Amino acid sequence: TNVELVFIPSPGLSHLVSTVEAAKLLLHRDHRLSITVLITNLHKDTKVENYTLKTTSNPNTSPRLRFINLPTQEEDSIDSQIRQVREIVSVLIKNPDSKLGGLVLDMFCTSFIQVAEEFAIPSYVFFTSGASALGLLQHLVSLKLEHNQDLTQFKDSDVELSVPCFSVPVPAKVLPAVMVEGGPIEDTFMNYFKRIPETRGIMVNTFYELESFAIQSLLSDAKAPKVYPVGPILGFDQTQGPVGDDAIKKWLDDQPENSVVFLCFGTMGSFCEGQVKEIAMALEKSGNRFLWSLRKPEKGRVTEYENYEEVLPQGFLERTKGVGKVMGWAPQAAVLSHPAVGGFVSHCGWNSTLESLWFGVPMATFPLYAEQQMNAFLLVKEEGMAEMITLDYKIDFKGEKQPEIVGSDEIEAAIRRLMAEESGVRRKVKEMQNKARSALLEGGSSYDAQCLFVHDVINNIG
Repeated sequence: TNVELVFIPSPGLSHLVSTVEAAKLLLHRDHRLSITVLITNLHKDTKVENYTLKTTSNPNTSPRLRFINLPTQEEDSIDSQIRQVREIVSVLIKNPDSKLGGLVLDMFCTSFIQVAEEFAIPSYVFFTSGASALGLLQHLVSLKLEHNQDLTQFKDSDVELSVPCFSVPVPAKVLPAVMVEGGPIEDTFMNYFKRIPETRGIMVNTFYELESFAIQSLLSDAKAPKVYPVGPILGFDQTQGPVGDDAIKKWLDDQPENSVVFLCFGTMGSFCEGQVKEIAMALEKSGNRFLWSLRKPEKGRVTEYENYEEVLPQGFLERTKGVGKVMGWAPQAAVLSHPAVGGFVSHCGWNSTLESLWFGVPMATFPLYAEQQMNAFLLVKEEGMAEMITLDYKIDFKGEKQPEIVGSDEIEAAIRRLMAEESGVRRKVKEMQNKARSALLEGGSSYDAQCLFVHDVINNIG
């Protein structure tokens, strides 16, 4: 009666956490389900081993969740992983005590669809960005494979694409860079995403109310697999809240509700120095209270303070001393959960988008890479739930000097609109916050999508 589902996440703690948190929710929906997660180098990364031991030692998480290590072999290619995944699947399938429900693959692990076919088990995808991203990528793939479109024609173009999962035309300049740059990079991502429509179903880390038009579009394509919006899946205990910082919380406690603008871009130092200067000037002109997570600049000075001074306007740190703080790493989810935080200047990565939404904090969009430009366009132009600093900003690597720097006047104006006490954007975020929390409760859309997914997995095995 037991049905076992094998998950294969892509490497990286972020994708692993979102995969395991998703697995935990699925296990709640049917006692017959068990989940096995195949991990790459379990006993090589501490944060991974600690997390997996934390999960399996806690009986608040069921004994129907387990991990199996994929050790990097002395000769390690994809075929080595293919062979190594083949061997584990053959072992699991020999077990008469449980039925193998299939493989659930990350969007970057779709090559393992061949292994599922070989062992005659269904394949599925856990897509960790949103439905609009999923639909846009399938559209670009169909353009290339079914209509002989040269995707490089869209790079920096002014045309607007008619994309079925967006109700408004999509500017070519918000397309993910990897899909319009040609060469090996286009090949790589075409091979990832063209197999997604060949699985038996796609879990998406979104909720129906956020992206209803895209999901209706995706569900209407009789040639595409069923999609299951099972999110928001967040990297913390969504019933208890995230773990924070005492020092930050103490400072935030001293600020009025919704008065602080949080600026965080992963603390990677992605911006060039001239862009940092413009953000700093905009913060000062705005007069707003702020918390700015900024990677320490490597300017060759002795002290950390001096290194920040090298890239900020002269005297910036002294003049803003009483209204804001420039710091390094910050616990993002915990900061957004604080009632003093009223706005979020963000690169619009999907996890950051869901976390801000979850805590009802509106964003101003400063996308940088991957699908962040599209996420910004979704939030600003399709949903009307964010302020725009820029939609099409793009960096190719950390710190790359940009030919078009966003000026302080444009940033200032966006921050003033963001922090205005009454705004349609703010109201729409609050309405979306309630829907995000309701989606995961019994009777919620995402709760039901999780039940339907487990139900379909059990029945698809026959």
